[PDB]
Amino acid sequence: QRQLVESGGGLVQPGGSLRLSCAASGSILYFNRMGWYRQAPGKQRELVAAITSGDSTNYADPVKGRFTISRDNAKNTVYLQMNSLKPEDTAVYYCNAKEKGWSFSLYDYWGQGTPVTVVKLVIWINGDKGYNGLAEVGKKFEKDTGIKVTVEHPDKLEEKFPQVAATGDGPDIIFWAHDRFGGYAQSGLLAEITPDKAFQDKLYPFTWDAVRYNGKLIAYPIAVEALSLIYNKDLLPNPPKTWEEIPALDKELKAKGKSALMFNLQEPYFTWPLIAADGNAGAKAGLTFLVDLIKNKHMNADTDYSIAEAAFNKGETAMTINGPWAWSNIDTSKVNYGVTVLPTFKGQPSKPFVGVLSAGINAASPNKELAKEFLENYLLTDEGLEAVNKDKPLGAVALKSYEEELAKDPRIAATMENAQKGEIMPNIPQMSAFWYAVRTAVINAASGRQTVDEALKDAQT
Ligand SMILES: OC[C@H]1O[C@H](O[C@H]2[C@H](O)[C@@H](O)[C@@H](O)O[C@@H]2CO)[C@H](O)[C@@H](O)[C@@H]1O
Repeated sequence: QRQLVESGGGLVQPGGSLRLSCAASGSILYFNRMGWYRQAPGKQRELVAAITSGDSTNYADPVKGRFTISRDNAKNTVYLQMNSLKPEDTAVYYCNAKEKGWSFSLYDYWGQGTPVTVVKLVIWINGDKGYNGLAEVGKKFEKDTGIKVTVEHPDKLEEKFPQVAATGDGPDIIFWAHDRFGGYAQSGLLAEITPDKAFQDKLYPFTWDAVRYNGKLIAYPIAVEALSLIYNKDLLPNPPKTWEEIPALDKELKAKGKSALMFNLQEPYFTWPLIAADGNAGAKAGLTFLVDLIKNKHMNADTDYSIAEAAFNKGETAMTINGPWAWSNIDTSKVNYGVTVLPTFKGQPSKPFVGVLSAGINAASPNKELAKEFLENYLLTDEGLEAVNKDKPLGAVALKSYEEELAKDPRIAATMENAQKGEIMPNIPQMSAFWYAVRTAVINAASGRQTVDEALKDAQT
């Protein structure tokens, strides 16, 4: 009897190649047609290619241009060279031979089947974090397993993720502070995390609470973040302990062609500490001072992340407000910088919002157990968090083993000093609408459209 035996089925990266071969126990000269069919999980039989005894090859539109069907009558084998592979190609590939016997009737022959998996582990993390370091962890993952790990940093990913992941494929894992994850959890865009006790015990029990929505773990905690006052020790050795003495320092510094403080005023995360310093009366008091700085021409109206970072790094401003991640770019510049407590306002301290960088698995991903492996056994490790921290600092990492190395850093001490004066963000689904209401309120008052009293009116609604 005639029997078809397929081979060449394995895992590859999108763009890579695979050569399937289907050998028979008889002469291919007797077969009229030979061809390859594919069946993905829970789908119908799909013909990809075929070759007739008359040497004419036909293909399907998806594989056309990428796959070629070859035949070797010596080796009694038909071949499918698959090049420039994609995740859509993934399926169990089957070989097929049709034989017209001496009489009118024919004989269809089939084989065992060969599995072909085109897998890619794609990660979404903000461009202000250590993505090159996260890629080095990803490169160590592909060495030990064989799965490609591409790291992406698209703009507005906090609001691009729920639109793309809901409809399209999106990423396998999403990295963002824990506050945005309650909205993703309510919407049903995140798979429930089920980590073993041994792994759970490696991180601080307080970090696991931040990534918990309605008694379910929705992400893996990476590190604790908190804004701090970064200052040039050469332009300013004894920096301000209070916000109210900055205008005086700016008058002193503008005479020498320098600014006192430049920080991102567009994003409300950076203005919120001053706004929530006293408290309402505390928000009105806090925002009026911020408006007075711009009204007195001390701070520019459209001060964004790029022109504030560049200004501090160039040595044009004496101070700036930024997180752990920002230190690597200052180290690169020739600036003798210092990280310290945020200035006090009306005697009380500025209360920043404490974020917990967390990795959540996308609910609409087929690579859930592969991402768990990556997050647990490779990223959340002493070696994995080191590779990320040396690119761009993570902040006070959630990993228990790092406690001594974090306690040796003068800047992590200033970050924890500000984190204690601040408070952790509630993960609730309303955070998105809240953050939008504060973002608009600050921009309107900064530019000069709405009054400080009318800003809190529209924001409280
Ligand atoms: O600005 C509002 C924005 O603030 C926080 O985002 C931070 C993020 O947590 C940090 O890790 C860093 O990337 O900067 C972001 C601000 O530029 C909140 O997490 C986010 O919800 C909110 O939109």
